[PDB]
Amino acid sequence: RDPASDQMQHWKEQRAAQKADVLTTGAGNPVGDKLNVITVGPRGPLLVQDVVFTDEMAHFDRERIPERVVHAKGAGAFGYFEVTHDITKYSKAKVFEHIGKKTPIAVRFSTVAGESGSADTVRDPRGFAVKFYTEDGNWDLVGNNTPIFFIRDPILFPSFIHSQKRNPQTHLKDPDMVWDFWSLRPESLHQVSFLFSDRGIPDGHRHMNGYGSHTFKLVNANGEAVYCKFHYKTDQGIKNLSVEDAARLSQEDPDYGIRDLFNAIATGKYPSWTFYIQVMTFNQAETFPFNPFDLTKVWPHKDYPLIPVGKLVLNRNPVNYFAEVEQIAFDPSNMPPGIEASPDKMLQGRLFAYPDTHRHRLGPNYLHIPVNCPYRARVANYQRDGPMCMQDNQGGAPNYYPNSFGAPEQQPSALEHSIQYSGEVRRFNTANDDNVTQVRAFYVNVLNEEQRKRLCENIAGHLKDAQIFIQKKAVKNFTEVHPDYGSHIQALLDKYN
Amino acid sequence: RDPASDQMQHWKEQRAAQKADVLTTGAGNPVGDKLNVITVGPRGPLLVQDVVFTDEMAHFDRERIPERVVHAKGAGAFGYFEVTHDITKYSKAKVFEHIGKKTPIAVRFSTVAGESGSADTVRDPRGFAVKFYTEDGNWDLVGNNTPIFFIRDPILFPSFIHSQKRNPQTHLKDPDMVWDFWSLRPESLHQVSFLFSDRGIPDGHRHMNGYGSHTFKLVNANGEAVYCKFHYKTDQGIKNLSVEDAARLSQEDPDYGIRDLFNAIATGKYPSWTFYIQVMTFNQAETFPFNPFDLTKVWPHKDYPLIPVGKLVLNRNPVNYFAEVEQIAFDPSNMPPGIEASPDKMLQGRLFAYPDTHRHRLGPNYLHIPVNCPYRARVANYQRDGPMCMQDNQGGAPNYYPNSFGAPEQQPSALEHSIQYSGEVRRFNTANDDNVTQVRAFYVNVLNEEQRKRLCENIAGHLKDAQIFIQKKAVKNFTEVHPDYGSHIQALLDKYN
Amino acid sequence: RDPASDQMQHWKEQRAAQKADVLTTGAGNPVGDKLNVITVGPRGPLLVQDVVFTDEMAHFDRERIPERVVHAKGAGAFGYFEVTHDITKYSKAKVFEHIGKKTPIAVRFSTVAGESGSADTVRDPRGFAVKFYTEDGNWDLVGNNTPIFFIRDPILFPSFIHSQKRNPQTHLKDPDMVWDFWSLRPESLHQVSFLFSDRGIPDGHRHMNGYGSHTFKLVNANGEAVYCKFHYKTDQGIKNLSVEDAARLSQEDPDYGIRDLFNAIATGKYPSWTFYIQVMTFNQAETFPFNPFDLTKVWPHKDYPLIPVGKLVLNRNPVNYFAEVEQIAFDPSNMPPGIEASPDKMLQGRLFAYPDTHRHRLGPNYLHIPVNCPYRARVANYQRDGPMCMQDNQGGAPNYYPNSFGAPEQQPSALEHSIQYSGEVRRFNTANDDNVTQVRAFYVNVLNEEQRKRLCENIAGHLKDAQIFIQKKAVKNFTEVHPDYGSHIQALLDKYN
Amino acid sequence: RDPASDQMQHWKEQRAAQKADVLTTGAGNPVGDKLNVITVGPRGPLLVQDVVFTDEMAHFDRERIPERVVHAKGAGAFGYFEVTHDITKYSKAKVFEHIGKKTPIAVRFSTVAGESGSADTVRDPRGFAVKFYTEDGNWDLVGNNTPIFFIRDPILFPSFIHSQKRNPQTHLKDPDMVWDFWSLRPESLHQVSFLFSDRGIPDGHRHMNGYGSHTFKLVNANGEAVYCKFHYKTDQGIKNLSVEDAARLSQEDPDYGIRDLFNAIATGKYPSWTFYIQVMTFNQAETFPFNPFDLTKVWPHKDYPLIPVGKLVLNRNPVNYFAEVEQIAFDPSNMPPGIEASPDKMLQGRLFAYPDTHRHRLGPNYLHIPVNCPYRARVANYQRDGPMCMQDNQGGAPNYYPNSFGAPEQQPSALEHSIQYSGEVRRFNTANDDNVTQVRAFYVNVLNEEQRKRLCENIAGHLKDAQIFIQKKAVKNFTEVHPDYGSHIQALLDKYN
Ligand code: HEM
Ligand SMILES: [C-]#N
Ligand SMILES: [C-]#N
Ligand SMILES: [C-]#N
Ligand SMILES: [C-]#N
Repeated sequence: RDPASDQMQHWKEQRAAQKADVLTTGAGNPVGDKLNVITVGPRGPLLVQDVVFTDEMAHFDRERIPERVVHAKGAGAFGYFEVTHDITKYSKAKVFEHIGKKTPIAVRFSTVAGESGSADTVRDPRGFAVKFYTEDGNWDLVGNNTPIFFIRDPILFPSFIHSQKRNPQTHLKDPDMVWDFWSLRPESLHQVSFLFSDRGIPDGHRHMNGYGSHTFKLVNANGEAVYCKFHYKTDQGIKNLSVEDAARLSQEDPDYGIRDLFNAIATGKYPSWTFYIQVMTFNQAETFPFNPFDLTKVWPHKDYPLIPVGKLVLNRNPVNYFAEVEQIAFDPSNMPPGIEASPDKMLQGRLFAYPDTHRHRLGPNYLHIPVNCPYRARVANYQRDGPMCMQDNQGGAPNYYPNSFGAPEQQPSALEHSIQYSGEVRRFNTANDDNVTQVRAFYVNVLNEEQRKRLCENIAGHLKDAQIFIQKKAVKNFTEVHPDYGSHIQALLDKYN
Repeated sequence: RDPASDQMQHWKEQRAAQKADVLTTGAGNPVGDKLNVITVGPRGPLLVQDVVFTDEMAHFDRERIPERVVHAKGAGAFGYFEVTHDITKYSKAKVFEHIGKKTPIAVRFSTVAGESGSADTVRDPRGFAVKFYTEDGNWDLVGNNTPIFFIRDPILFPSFIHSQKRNPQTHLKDPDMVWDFWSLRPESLHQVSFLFSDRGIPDGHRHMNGYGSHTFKLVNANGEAVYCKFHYKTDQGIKNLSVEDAARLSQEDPDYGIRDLFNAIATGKYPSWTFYIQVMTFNQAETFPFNPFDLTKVWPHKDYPLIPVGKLVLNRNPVNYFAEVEQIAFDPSNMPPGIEASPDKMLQGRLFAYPDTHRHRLGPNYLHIPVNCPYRARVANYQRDGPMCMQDNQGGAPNYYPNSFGAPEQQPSALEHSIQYSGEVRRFNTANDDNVTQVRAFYVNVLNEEQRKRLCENIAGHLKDAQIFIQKKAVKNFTEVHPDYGSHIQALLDKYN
Repeated sequence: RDPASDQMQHWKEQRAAQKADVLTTGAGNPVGDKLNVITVGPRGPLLVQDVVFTDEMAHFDRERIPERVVHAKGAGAFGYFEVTHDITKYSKAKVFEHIGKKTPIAVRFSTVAGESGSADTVRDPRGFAVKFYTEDGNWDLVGNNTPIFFIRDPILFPSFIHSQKRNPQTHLKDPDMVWDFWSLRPESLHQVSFLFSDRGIPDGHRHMNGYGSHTFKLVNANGEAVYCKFHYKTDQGIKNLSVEDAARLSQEDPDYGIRDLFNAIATGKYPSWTFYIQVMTFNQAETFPFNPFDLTKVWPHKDYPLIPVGKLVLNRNPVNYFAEVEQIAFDPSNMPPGIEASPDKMLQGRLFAYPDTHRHRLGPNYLHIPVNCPYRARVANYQRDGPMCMQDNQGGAPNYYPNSFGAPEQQPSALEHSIQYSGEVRRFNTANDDNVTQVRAFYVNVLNEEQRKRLCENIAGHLKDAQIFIQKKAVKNFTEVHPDYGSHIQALLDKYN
Repeated sequence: RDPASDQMQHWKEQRAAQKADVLTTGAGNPVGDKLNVITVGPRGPLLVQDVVFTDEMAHFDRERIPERVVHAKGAGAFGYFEVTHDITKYSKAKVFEHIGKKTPIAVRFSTVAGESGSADTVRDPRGFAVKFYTEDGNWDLVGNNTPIFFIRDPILFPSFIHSQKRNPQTHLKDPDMVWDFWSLRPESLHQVSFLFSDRGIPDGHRHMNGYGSHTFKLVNANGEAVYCKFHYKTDQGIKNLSVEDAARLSQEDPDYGIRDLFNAIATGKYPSWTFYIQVMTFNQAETFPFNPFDLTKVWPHKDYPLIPVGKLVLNRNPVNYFAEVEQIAFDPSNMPPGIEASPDKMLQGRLFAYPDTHRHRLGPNYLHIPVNCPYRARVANYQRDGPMCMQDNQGGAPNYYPNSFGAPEQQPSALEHSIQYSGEVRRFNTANDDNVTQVRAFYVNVLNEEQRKRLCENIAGHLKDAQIFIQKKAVKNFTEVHPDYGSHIQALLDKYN
């Protein structure tokens, strides 16, 4: 059958004509019989001296680690990134230093709300995280299949996520939670419109785009800086699943995305993406009609054309999912010299969040895990110990900086870019920033009559289950975007009710 | 709508005019604005001094804990156990001390192989664990919806579960794994047959029975003991779901069981099970045709009649699923005086696995979690400290035993019952015990022509995706149970191929 | 004997009449014999059935939790804080609202470098953390027995602590590490001088002062803010131990401080401190001869007189040390309305560090631990789940903000004080800020001749073990503080060598 | 000076020619300035953008792991084991296959009661754990500097340890707890006599002996078995410290043992031990005057002569203490083919506790830690996943046993030795086995008058602080050993009181 199915068969064949290895305990002690336990008499009790049993059972009892708080359901692959164009004028990052340069990458695709045993083919954003193992350390471009997001302030994220998951008492999905939050926070209108459009359910991972979403900052050798947006378009072309097909598949194969990806790579059909960037000078950001750092807004291509950079290619499957995919950790704060963060509140928050959640999910020394190790760089610092320290722990090197004993030294050229900001240090309300303009353009221009029909149907089909006062609020927001938008949805709601 | 859907609504209503509480941090400090972060200027960077943000974010980052290694997907409810008959001549356990006595209980139903985000209506045995909060500590009767199991030795459990879960490399369900194991371990025939019958997909948790499965031991007031089986028949009657219906619902409502149960209880339709026990004297155990402790065998009702004991009633929904259901922990080892283990190898292994995995999943002091607390009993011992020690840690009471300072004392009446055992201390092979006899009785008499047909197309439907050599090995086992069994399955496989 | 020694006797006596409790397992099951394990025959192997054994052993195996990264060895006590003067013109904090108002407090004293099994009477600063359980949440004033510190930038803290602890290879205290860091980092000159003076080794915890050290911000009801310093003078008078005595006691009774404190409280000698604050207006913060936020500087009493506020009284010993002292956690970030942080880089780093380390050392829900619970406030928010969720997890309350269902609301009045900061966002070097002026005043104006002699003797006695080149740089720094300071030390160094 | 002190200087010198390494974050990103944090202006608050700070600070915050519940304070070293004599007639273990065969070993010496920052030179037994990295996996001989122990049943261990540690309320050493336990459990007399003798405080780890203590079982190539005791005498000779000197050193240098070992190895003075065994046939096991599996009994050399086997040599110091020593784990259950446990109840309990405590202290995958990995063996089994899985996690190999795909197979020649038993599975009382005979031989025949005098002074010196009723009971037991033993002690107690 397919490569995925033949996993064990192929493993067996690669062993060809050779006796199996000796079965041992965790401590390497050979096992004489791992099929029966030690008892006193054929029908007597179990003995504690049956260490083979305890050793195995105890490990079995510890196999699970907390799933990701979000994006728990996913798939992974490996490959490389190749520079096809010269953008050193914008960024001095080693990853882009010269055309033709190849850097190893690790990627993980995923949904968002569903837990580990949920279906792939469901409406939801799609995680598209890329780990670049550069000479200047790891660069994690933790993106999604959408250029924007539901909210513009990180302090609402925990709440947004809660509204998207299970009811605290019933443990069931709750449309009142979903829509009460969205209707109360109309800034989500942009991404909500994108979510309920055709692209809400990509036909697998290979048929969707990737985006850094946030506005990032690039710094060149001269210490000059510009802002940018990262884009990685699918070379396999955009392709989506119909509501009917997605539902059928969620039932027939909940792991459609995993299977698809594995089999494609296994058969030589390596998926690739064309990497681009949008650039905006500091002067332009000052004149941009919206907040250039507002995650609910996009940079119009007409005004900010896509500048080609390279290719993203996935040509290697994982050998052990848990070890290579479940344990992989992407930190947006993982940016090498030449790439920095912008003042986007959402990104700013993610700077803290990811490393934090990883220390809990994987452990303090989660960077020691092979797949997370920045193996194309030499990690040298004054960090020591911590649980599960699986390396030399930097031997006997002086553990304090500064020191007169030859220990690692800071590298001045790697110093960050400095800007002067003005205004008081407080909480600035962004609830009232433009929440409808770009959405209108999306509804009218980016979509056609046919697409606007499905959009409204998808939305009404879910919103119909929220209480009436919530439907009204939601529709009020939609109407604000465009009369036809709100009225079409209400018309459908009317029939459901 | 249904009560489940109206969870938030009712909660709101249950707070009439009552003013909303003040939103505070974890440390209880009031929050002035939890809707915007602190930045330097309207479009400046995030500040560390915004502890409101990190306080909330850090917790969000740590919401997840490892799901159960098995039976991860489930539902929970509470109620009580009431004694209707007098079995004090068999067991002195306080929970049975007198007719009419009620003991608070906690229950959790679940599937087995699927992770946290999987569907309820899938072919899989069903967990049915009952926790009795007695005065002699908690009594955990961790049962299933079947009186038997797939294997008879605990050292094969980890391997079995592995074969039921995802392929190590692809992270996909693997039929070669499932059938290679079962075909290699024919003792599984009995429970496999039950699994692939109509009983494999119950119509929710209320329409299935519960069993302790294992043979346990009861001790009366005179010190005499007998072996027993626990049974709890559904008073709502046995009802199953068809393969089509189950498949449909798995997509329409992956949380069918949680919903059904919550709603039944929320509408006053409290589900109940009649509690029975089977009794086998030590003498009868000598003559029983098979190993009375072999978990793949049942005690024929004809020879061992069900003795009514009481009722299990579920009249209360959990208020917070995570705290009351996700965190609940059942240990088969939790048995009060009057109820003891039997030499069943599988039960013996479970005496270790449960609290062991619990110390990992929940933590060292998992018994401190409210839902796991033996609240109807006074916990007094010499155990101290441990992570997250939420209690007075037993104050300044002497922490060693024995002691001359009045600390807790062991009670002679709590001494366990002794059984004489003799023979060699070694691993006795049980792979060759009877694997077909009882199975044949089920295929031939418990099932009719119509059911046998479904059983075979259910098996063949899954087995067909396994390699031919595995198919043949499987059919041979079935042929040994009954020529018709094997030949009917082979016939369906042939057309599938 | 002393009350501490008679702990068990008094406990035994408090139960005079009373029959001893039943010894149970963790789940509350009575134990018949907890003095003998279950074996097959008198000289047979141990059986897994012995859950009594396993249950207890498993908990003993998990008694230990990581000690504090710094300040590991300590002592705790409880009492109250009583307002004696009116400072509402400076702060609106409820803890200060009315003269005579009492607020329960928890306190923990400690050394810094030594691990849990180290001696109390050693040269090292002393921790003096105070937890105020207020109606506006807990307020943690995590101070030391000194008004200043060794460094003025938090990013150097880990290295500093490293240099103060064990050598990474030898696990031995390393004077080369100690002095290389200090000589390379002359900001330490001020605190080093305090450290090696007579107050380096207080005669117990009751004879030392307490300081908030950092500059903090106070806000009154009108929104006006001022900077401040917190001081808590010992009412028992300052009393130190001679180098000779401290050494003898470190051997005779490593737990001198714990014992002293316990007996003092046990015998009615309740220690108290007089609470004061120094105030500096934003206007005065401009003219100050030094950086008012530099932790290596103090505010001269002449220019900023101590203003009396209240009393700190300790009148209750811990009932269980582990539960109330080892598990206690103080977070400088725990500040209620009316009390805020200043731009002191050091304080700013601690804002993150404490809660971070607590989630590791204790666990994600450490605030659930009784002693850490802000029990005089109603914790109401949108944070849920996490390991060891010991409270009702806020039941079924809507878990997302904002919401239309009545869940907790933010109270605007608690908003923080906003200030306009000017300058570029970058790393500003502060290594060269005045490192001697105040140090010289201390040497010349605060101490007398015999005190200067001891200071030098103490410094030289420890410095003499560092390499000559380190001794030179160290002496060069002291000489810059005052020519007679450096020469005196050099003279002593000369003979020890 | 000494090698230990010159640790850093030597490290620097080794790096003679070489630019220092580039200072990086955990992710391997070069750091431009790790001496100043990012703030808004020279006197502004800290920014979240400073991931350099958070990265380092967060790891510092997690440096600590739980100390060993017992034997927390210790020292480690490495070397080898060389077989000098042929004992293959008794055991088939590969570690003994031929004369001259060397196996790498890892050793850790330690005290027992004291925590991490406690002193080395104090009365307490000494841990002498030896890890042998054999081809048949790791063999852990977790010994002590004594052939016997305080108790004979593992269920009293938690309590014993509790009495030896700190009072639960005061957190102080409690002689009432110490002696109440010992006086109530007279079986401790034998080891208490050893502990309070001159060997109670050995001069460093090199001048003490080591013993496996328990009775173990050896099996040869043709399944014949005999019982044995492991002995390893110091080739540096027995050397102890006087009470006065031990007290002084505990103040002058708490890390005395650590320093002694390091410098000794650093200067080429490699400490060695001569390894022997005592052999008792199954028939002699019947004739032995006492229970040969009683931990409080020794095998008289006259009847069971020491049989030379090999040498233990420590020639390598740790490079990183935390990594090689603090994280090292010894499990008595780690026994390769040829060496097995005996029915010694204490040993049977240790079979469980150790792997168990390690899963808590280090982590589920603690065997993956370099110093714990059985590197001279091919670990092949069916164990997968778990926190911090730092290897290939065995790749895509079939994860279930049995299978038809060439995965690891059990090896029939590695089956344990089977013995016949007969008796009730119950708790047999051993509290009344002989508790004085061998102790008398020690007091009378082994010690001379000086030593008995010192022994009594040592006991009384500590015992005098317990309550008289405890003193009397303790003396009664000593009197049961010998009239002179009790009278001499009583005479001293009279004086102290
Ligand atoms: C920027 C530098 C600092 C950092 C990063 C820092 C970090 C820490 C950490 C991580 C702990 C252990 C906390 C626990 O596990 O409970 C600790 C404890 C402590 N620190 Fe700091 N600290 C710093 C500066 C100071 C200063 C300047 C003071 C006093 C004003 C101070 C006083 C204390 C005290 C008293 C404790 C012990 C609390 C207890 O008894 O539980 N620290 N510190
Ligand atoms: C992130 N989701
Ligand atoms: C159990 N499963
Ligand atoms: C804090 N030290
Ligand atoms: C063992 N200690």
